[PDB]
Order: sequence, then C-alpha cells, then structure tokens
Amino acid sequence: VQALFNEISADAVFVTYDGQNIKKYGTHLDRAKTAYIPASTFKIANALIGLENHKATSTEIFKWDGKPRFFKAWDKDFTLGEAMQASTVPVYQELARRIGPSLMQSELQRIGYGNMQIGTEVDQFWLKGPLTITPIQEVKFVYDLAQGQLPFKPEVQQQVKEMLYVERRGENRLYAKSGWGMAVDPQVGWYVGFVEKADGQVVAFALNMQMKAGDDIALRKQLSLDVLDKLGVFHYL
Ligand SMILES: *C(=O)[C@@H]([C@@H]1N=C(C(=O)O)[C@@H](S[C@@H]2CN[C@H](C(=O)N(C)C)C2)[C@@H]1C)[C@@H](C)O
Repeated sequence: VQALFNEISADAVFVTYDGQNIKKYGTHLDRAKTAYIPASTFKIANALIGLENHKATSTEIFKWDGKPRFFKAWDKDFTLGEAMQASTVPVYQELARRIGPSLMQSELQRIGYGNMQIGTEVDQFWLKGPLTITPIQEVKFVYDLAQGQLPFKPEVQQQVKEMLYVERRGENRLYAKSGWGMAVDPQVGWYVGFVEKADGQVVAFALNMQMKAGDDIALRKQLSLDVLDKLGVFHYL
C-alpha cells in the first residue's frame, strides 16, 4: 500500500472509516486534517439539501438549454443521479439556485458540513471557496449517508445513495463520487464513497490528493480501487 503511493509524485492521503476507527494511508497524512474545497463532491450535499427541501426530485430531467457547457459530455439532459456520475456542474448550479443562498447557508450549518461557509454566491461557493472540508469530515459525511444517519429524511438519504451507486462486484457494492477543483491553487483531487461489503460491513473512504492539469482523470479512481483491493475492503473481481 505504501509502495503504491510513492510510485507517483503523489502528495496523497487515503482515509477509511468503519464507524469507530479512522485509518490513514498515503504519502502526506496531514492532508486528512487539512481543509480543501469540496469541488464536485459537494453534489452529494447539494442533492440531499435539494431533495429534503422539495426543490427537485430524483426522476426530474434537467434538460439542456442549448448553450455549450464546459465539457461536451455535459451538453445533454440529466437526472440528478445521471448528473451526479457525470459531475454535471450546470445541473447542480441550477439546483443550488432553486435552493437559494439563505436556505443553502442555513442547511449546511444545520448538518455541520465542513466550515459551513458559502458567502454570497450560491452557485460558486463549493468551487472556489469559502466552503472547505477535511477528508476526515468527508469520510464521516458519506459514512453517515451510508448508515442513514445524516440529518435528512431516510428516503432522501436512500435516493442520494442510489445516485452514487457505481459498481456491483459479487455481493459487494461500491458507492463513490469524484472531485477535481481546478479553480483553486493548488488543485485538489477527491475520490470519496463507501463499499457495502458482502458480509454486511460498510467501509467509507476518501482519497484526497494534489492535482495538476496534465494528470489523467482516471488516476483518482484507479488509486482508490487499487488501495481498497490491497486493504481487502474491495477485492478486484
Ligand atoms: C468536480 O469536481 C468537477 C468535475 N469532476 C470531474 C471528475 O471528477 O472527473 C470532472 S467530470 C469530466 C467530464 N465527465 C467525465 C466523467 O466523469 N465521466 C466520463 C465519467 C470527466 C469535472 C472536472 C467539476 C466541478 O468541474
């Protein structure tokens, strides 16, 4: 596990949580207590707040408006779950605008998300600050989500859990969300989620690492799945 991490120029930390024990791996363990912008991982909290406050449903289609978006892959219609796995920022900015700054600010404080700051811009706060969050806070947030223990309706947490369903491996289920914050210096990479193992135990995790523009998009998930296989949490099929 440690030889894998410094096989790159990787400034990285990988955190796991089983509900009692926080474990740290990687080349820079202090990253786990350091706060970073959530970037696209905020789409987990955005969906939860939006569904809880009746601003959207998990079957509604957010239709493209015709204007070219940041990635051509985003130039189509999306449900919240489809936009979750595509990381479609414009769909979740439209949701944040439905929520509004005062409700969004009040809700993030209610659930104690990160530093609980959003400032004035309701569609920018998770992309360039001031909202920050540590990897430990991230593992504990998605772990609570996995257990239905966040301050949200149970069916709301279940809907967002399904939005994160990315792989079935026998009787083991992986739930995950990627993040790449490019509008900050330095750039930050996220891969957070949890494995619902075949034996019934849940293990939440969060990769958090420094990025630069040349980096391959698939590196975060590869690293995370590689480590999870080593840990025995999620063996390769
Ligand atoms: C969020 O952190 C930012 C988005 N996160 C991305 C990422 O984690 O890959 C990309 S999405 C990019 C285009 N869609 C591709 C994809 O995920 N699949 C094809 C599965 C990669 C984006 C930088 C967001 C704030 O811009």
